[PDB]
Amino acid sequence: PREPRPNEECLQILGNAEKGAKFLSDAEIIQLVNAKHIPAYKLETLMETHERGVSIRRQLLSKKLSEPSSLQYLPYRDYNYSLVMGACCENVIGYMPIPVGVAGPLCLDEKEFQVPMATTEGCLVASTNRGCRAIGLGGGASSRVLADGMTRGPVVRLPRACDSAEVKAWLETSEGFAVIKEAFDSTSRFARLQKLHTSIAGRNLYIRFQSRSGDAMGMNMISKGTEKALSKLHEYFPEMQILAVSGNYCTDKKPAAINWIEGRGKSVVCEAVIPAKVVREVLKTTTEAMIEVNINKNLVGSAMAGSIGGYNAHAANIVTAIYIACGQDAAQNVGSSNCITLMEASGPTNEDLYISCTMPSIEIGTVGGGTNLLPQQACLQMLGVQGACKDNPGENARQLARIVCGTVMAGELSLMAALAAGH
Amino acid sequence: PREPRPNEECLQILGNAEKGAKFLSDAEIIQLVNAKHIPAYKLETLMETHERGVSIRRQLLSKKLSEPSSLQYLPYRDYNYSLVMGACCENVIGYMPIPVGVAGPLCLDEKEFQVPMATTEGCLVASTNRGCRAIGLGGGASSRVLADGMTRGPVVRLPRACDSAEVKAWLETSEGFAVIKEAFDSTSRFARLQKLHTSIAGRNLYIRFQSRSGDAMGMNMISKGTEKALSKLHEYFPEMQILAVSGNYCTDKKPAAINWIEGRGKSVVCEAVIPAKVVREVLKTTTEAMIEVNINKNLVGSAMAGSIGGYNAHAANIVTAIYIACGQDAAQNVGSSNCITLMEASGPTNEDLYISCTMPSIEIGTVGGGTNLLPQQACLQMLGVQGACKDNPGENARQLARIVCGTVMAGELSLMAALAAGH
Amino acid sequence: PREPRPNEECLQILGNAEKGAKFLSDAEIIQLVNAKHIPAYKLETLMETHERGVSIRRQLLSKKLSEPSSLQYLPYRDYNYSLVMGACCENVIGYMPIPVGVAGPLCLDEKEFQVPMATTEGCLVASTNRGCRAIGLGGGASSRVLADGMTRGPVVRLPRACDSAEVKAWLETSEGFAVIKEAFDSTSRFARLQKLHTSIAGRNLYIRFQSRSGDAMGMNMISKGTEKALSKLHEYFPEMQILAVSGNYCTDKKPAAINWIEGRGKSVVCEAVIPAKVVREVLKTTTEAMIEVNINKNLVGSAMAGSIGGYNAHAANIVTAIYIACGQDAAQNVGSSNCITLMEASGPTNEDLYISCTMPSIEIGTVGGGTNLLPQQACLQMLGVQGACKDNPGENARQLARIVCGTVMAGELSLMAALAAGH
Amino acid sequence: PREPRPNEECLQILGNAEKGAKFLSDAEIIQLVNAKHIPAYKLETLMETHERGVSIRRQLLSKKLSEPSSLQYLPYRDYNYSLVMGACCENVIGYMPIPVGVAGPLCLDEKEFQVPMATTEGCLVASTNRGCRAIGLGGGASSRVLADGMTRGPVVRLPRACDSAEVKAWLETSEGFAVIKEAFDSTSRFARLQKLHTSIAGRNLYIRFQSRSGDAMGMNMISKGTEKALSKLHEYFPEMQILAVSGNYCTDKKPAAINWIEGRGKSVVCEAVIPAKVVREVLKTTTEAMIEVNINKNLVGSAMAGSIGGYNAHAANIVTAIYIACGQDAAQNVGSSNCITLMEASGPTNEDLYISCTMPSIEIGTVGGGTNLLPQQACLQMLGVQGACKDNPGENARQLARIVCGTVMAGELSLMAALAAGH
Ligand SMILES: CC(C)c1c(C(=O)Nc2ccccc2)c(-c2ccccc2)c(-c2ccc(F)cc2)n1CC[C@@H](O)C[C@@H](O)CC(=O)O
Ligand SMILES: CC(C)c1c(C(=O)Nc2ccccc2)c(-c2ccccc2)c(-c2ccc(F)cc2)n1CC[C@@H](O)C[C@@H](O)CC(=O)O
Ligand SMILES: CC(C)c1c(C(=O)Nc2ccccc2)c(-c2ccccc2)c(-c2ccc(F)cc2)n1CC[C@@H](O)C[C@@H](O)CC(=O)O
Ligand SMILES: CC(C)c1c(C(=O)Nc2ccccc2)c(-c2ccccc2)c(-c2ccc(F)cc2)n1CC[C@@H](O)C[C@@H](O)CC(=O)O
Repeated sequence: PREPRPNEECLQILGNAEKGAKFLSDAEIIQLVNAKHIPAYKLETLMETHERGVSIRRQLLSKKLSEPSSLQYLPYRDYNYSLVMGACCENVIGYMPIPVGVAGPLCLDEKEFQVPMATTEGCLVASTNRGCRAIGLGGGASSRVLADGMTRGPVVRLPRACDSAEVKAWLETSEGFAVIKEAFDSTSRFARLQKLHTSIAGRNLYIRFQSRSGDAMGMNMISKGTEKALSKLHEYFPEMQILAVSGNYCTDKKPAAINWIEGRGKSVVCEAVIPAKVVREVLKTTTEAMIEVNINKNLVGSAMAGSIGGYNAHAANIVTAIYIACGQDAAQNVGSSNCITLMEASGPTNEDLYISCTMPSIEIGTVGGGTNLLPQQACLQMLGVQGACKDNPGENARQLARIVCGTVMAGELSLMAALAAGH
Repeated sequence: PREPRPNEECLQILGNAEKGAKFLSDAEIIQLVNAKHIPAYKLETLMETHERGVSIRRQLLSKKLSEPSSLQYLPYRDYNYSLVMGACCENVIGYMPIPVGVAGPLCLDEKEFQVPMATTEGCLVASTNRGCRAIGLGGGASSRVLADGMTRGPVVRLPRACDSAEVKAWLETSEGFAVIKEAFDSTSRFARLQKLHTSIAGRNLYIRFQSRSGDAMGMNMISKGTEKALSKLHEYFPEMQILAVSGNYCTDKKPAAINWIEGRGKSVVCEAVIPAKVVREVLKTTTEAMIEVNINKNLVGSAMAGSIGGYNAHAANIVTAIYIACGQDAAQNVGSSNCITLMEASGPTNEDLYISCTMPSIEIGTVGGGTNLLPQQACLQMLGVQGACKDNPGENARQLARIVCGTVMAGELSLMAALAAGH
Repeated sequence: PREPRPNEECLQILGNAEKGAKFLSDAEIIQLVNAKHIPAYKLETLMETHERGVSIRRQLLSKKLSEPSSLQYLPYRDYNYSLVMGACCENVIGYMPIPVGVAGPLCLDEKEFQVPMATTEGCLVASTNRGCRAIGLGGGASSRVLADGMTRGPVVRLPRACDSAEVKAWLETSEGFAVIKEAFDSTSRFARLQKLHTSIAGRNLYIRFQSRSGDAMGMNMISKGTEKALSKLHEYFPEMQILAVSGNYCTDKKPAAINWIEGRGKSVVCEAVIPAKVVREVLKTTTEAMIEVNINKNLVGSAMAGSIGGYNAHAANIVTAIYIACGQDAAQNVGSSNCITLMEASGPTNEDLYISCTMPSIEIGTVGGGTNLLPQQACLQMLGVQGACKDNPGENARQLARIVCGTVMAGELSLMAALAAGH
Repeated sequence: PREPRPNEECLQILGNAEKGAKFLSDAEIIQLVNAKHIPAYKLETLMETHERGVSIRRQLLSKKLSEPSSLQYLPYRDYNYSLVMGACCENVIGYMPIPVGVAGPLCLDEKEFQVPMATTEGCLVASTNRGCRAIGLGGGASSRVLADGMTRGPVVRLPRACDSAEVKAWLETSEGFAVIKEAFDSTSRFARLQKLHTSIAGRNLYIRFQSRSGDAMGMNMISKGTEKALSKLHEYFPEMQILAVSGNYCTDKKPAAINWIEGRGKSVVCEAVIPAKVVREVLKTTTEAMIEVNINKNLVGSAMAGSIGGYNAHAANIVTAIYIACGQDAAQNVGSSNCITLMEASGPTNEDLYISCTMPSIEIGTVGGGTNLLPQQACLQMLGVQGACKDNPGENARQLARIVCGTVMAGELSLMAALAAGH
């Protein structure tokens, strides 16, 4: 065996360029960390490899648990931590595997997709698959991006509500907007300020900056632009106080009517027509029953529950699964699952099922954040939308938004059919 | 090398008890699947091991992709698929690793927790950690479960709105409620029907069944009980038509005022007091600035955005990270992140920061679904709440809800301090 | 002519029992008021008649206007001010005439009503009349009161959120509720506390007391009961601070999801079936067009606008007109107009139009407040619901609520037909 | 006495130019109406005077009532019906007197107003008066109009959601908007189309036209412009179906988040600062208590109730009273009472009370509708805003909106002080 060497030593070895770590033992590193000679947060750099750093962190953590063996089945080895450090997570102690299933082919805008879904919910993928099959037999779905821009809603404060009114008026003129647009756009090549939306509350002024952001989701870029624009605004109104760069007016990761009404990120609509025969044989129901259930659940039931933007069956399921599979920020599902599902009779006999899904606030990107990790990049690649689209910036993010809407629609179709048919 | 054998053969080998798979090659299985002799969804059972089944599925999928090499960095090997089959996912082609960091210790109700957070969002864990530290220096946090029961909101339809009124009246009497409660409770040992909430819309009657469910999240159990109760109800009103077992009146996985006002799952409140000195040194701000930002962002900004239940900074971040780490259904964050954050001055000098978070609709469990997988069980175990609590059923789920609320509060504290301090 | 006498005199005459007012002139009273010898608010008592007091007030006001002749066409004479003083208005300077039309007969629950509507909106009464005619030809409407109780939502505050939780738990037990119910019910013969609804936010506890109130609208009585109950509650928790007797949790005269979901005042549903032929000849449209418009305006359009409880065409018009005619508090229309209108196909051929209106928060009374004035009492009397119903307390208020719902439904029918038919 | 003459006769007299009505008796007219020889709706024209026509209508109505004497105290005589016929009401049977009190002087934007309030709610005027006094002692209030335009939200339908997207895109271009603006503006001199707001839901397109309308409230003018613009739009997309001229997307007379977020009619902010001493002596409270109550009632209590736009104490009371006094459409209070009230500490010592009211959707006019009647014109005249302002069109409506906001603020101040002080 062996025993730890004193603390005063073991820094000699740590320092030595040749005789570095890989000569110390785990217990020795533990001792050095417990003595404050190393900061634990740095263990992945000050250590021969990154995996060993997370190992050390795990051992330290285990010592403080009531059940020391808790981490046994949390996997941490043979994972590329270099892409996570300083980018994606801190105090890393391993990774959480989420099973990934595949729904498809989804026939959307004359193409076919195979949609990865990371879920632990049994039967979700199978239900989505049945919906995909129904749509495919129906002659495919169609989608359109209606609007596109990520937003940031800072709140600033003036000495008096009259001053706030003055600032609002100045922002509404062409000259003031031009100045703010120039300041905002100077911060990046994709920063192209669109029309501003202001709201006063007493001496608080809430300003909603909106802009396209290439293929990135846009939060960092929009925030940077917002900060620069607010500095410029401060130049004209030195009494202005920037209270918060986010005033919950964006609105980011909270339910808000503003996202529903004005949009946030990408606004999409998708539609399909399902023949009567296909509704009978694949969905095991009828068009009339589907419409009845749609009206009395997604419209009237949501209305009685007091829903804003929740006029759908389970869009959040599909959205969350895809988001986790493709490296999106999963909290954003809060806003991104806003959807209204409509079903009607169609065809020369009113026997076919027309269905449409409308999702005004799909917050999504294919560059930056979680999309920088290879496993998530794989799921993006199987869709054909990985990374930046050099020719037509933002095209990959738009395509991913369309696929999200189409998959949500297939899921709606399937779950609605199941509810209408009974058990 | 070798070449595939005919299709008529290769079923002989597949059938043979001794000379089964493990004698066929990958190309041979591919051929059999393409000929419809095997259903692909069954590949994980009709194959020597489960891993090989997912391998076959992956190869089939790769053939249909525009970039055949897309799956290269999607990991699938050395993962226990036995627990996922028939429970958690279908058409499995691997798993998605989510980095797991640790925030803590969180000092909550006189105990210390180490909270796992699965995220790809940089700096989230560090910010939560700073909040945890502030709370810890402040003398710890306190929490209470206020209400507990999962809900299912079926919609039924009567011939006339007068009939719907009759059914509603009958449900409101002690005898009718007793009959329905007996029918509902007969379906499981944890099914204990609480008071019903009805809403009429014309001839549609929406009924919200609520009940505790042990340590499970409860959806399956509540749905089963609801179905039995609806059959019983049909016995008294044979003209009733059960339109959908879910009428969006639960409300499950959609923003709804009903969850905010009546609660869903567990309702929790947490609070702490942060000394002025700690607010200065750890949070790098002052109590007055924190209160100003809290009022003008979480209350007024959310009000101007038209938020229902979104009166907080970023509760969805913390909720989503914990949910993914601990095997919860992540779509449920849609409802579970509803929170209101309040900050006030406190102490003999009004210099200390009182903070409270209130979350009325935390949907959460520690048994069933994603909590059946070992990696997620590890994260549950490091909290001390894994599985069913035999002595006091539901205690582990309640504890997990308390920890969720406390972590959300630490996150609020940190992010609010950052916004108040500026860059 | 004549000239004012000194100020020191003119109080002699004012004081004298025999030689009182009616001997002073208008200018003399004006002088006394301007000298502070009389308070203007008392002019209607310290004056030979009430009309003369309002006359004096009018002259005083006229002197301070930029156009002294402004009041010329504001009528004030031959009106009974005795019933308004100390009850209904202060600083009275006349009355505002609102034209009153009559819609009907409305065939409701096998009876016929003639509904007075006080409006200045052209064509409202005629449109309501056409709707009434359609309903009448359709075999009349049917209605039910589903729930009944006015509410008051005080807010109280505890030292800590844990204390608030304790109070909430205590209110939820049978013993605590019994004590509170006794205290509340002791304050009047109609005060019968129903189940309480609580909501915590940090250390704020919001309590919604609900109760029937006879035939009165109930606000005064409910408030009195609430105050008594809060005193009783304070006895058990001496640290409780009653922050406000109304915490906007009632919710009174503001849009709130709580009124929509839980009800406030009376909850009513009304329905009718309109034969296809009648829809063609009276409404000048078809059933299919009516349903299409109903779905895509009252459901989907309201959903896209982010409406809570506004799933109807113009219920506020009818509600406001009736309320003003019948002496109701017209501000209450804010909550009382919440309505959802549903239309469906019906009959053996799906050719007839089924319509239903559901209004969960009709706040209404037939005693107290504006219902104490004779002109408003006349409008109540032509409906047959004036004053208290001695046999069956609250029956007149319930009947008035039913009539309101039925008239709203007729208005919906007519306006929807007009919109569907085009110009 | 006398007896009715046959029916065949009595039309001779009715017809005769010289020997017309005024020779027939009331019973004779009754007989002619009952025989269908006269339509009752025309009684006010085919009769010597208008008053006599309403008299005849009253007698007819009385015959059909269960209590024939119901109309006795409903006044109808000595009222100018000429201005109501064909403009304001139909089937008129009299008028409803509403007592009118006066609150003021209100010191607003360096001027003084005397605000008429038509109410039957006891103590409302006195409370508003106390608020006015506090504001006056505080150095007056200040207000600003932030935005101004009435809206109409038609809904149109396309064959497919892709077609709806095409129409939306075309409306968003400068050329399409120019064409629509020209068509819309051609219909009146005040019709000046501002930027359009569209929302898709499947194949439904909801278009929100907004425009200033002079001093009129604007509904009729905006509707006319909308119809013309929709015809023009139909020229480019012949497959478009105009489903309804109002799709509840305006949104008119329903609670909707869209009015809160985008505004409707006039958006106003008012503010004042109340010295500490004045808060003590007039309001009988302290600044700290006022702020506490404001936060925990108007913000947190409204949030817990799930309010959109109802973050105030009782703005609907003031709004309704003024609207009824000044001839406004009182149903519009539903949208016009949306308000947020904010209170803060202010001054060199944080002892003074800053208060602000923000009302984004004040729907109001001073021409047309109820403002055409002399009694309502009197109330408009005492404010100085009656009729059209020839120099600066719309200035009178803007001034009236400012006064409404200021009066609401005084009412908030008073009621909040009363709640904070207790009984
Ligand atoms: C798998 C999933 C889509 C599903 C199905 C289904 O379609 N099965 C499927 C599987 C394989 C192939 C084909 C179909 C059934 C489902 C529904 C009806 C009949 C059978 C299954 C349900 C489900 C919905 C509500 C319940 F109460 C219980 C279960 N669920 C769960 C949905 C749930 O998470 C969200 C939802 O509850 C939100 C809401 O409605 O408020
Ligand atoms: C890491 C995270 C909590 C964070 C911090 C922070 O506290 N940094 C931190 C990291 C390590 C240690 C200590 C602190 C800052 C943050 C905030 C202000 C100053 C510095 C960092 C932000 C963030 C918030 C809004 C922005 F526009 C940009 C960034 N964010 C991102 C929050 C975002 O996801 C949700 C939020 O936007 C929702 C909303 O407010 O509407
Ligand atoms: C008289 C009233 C009911 C009416 C009619 C009608 O039915 N006319 C009637 C009169 C006499 C006999 C029979 C019928 C028409 C109406 C509607 C369509 C065609 C003809 C008249 C409208 C009206 C509605 C929206 C407009 F833009 C313009 C006018 N209005 C005004 C309604 C308005 O106040 C509220 C509403 O706008 C709320 C909303 O929809 O958002
Ligand atoms: C007269 C009115 C403004 C008033 C006062 C007041 O200020 N009195 C006044 C009169 C004369 C001079 C000075 C002051 C008191 C009032 C409040 C507290 C103490 C004394 C009176 C109340 C009132 C409010 C809620 C209650 F439960 C009961 C009464 N009310 C009735 C308000 C009510 O309609 C709307 C409100 O309830 C909406 C809400 O809060 O949800």
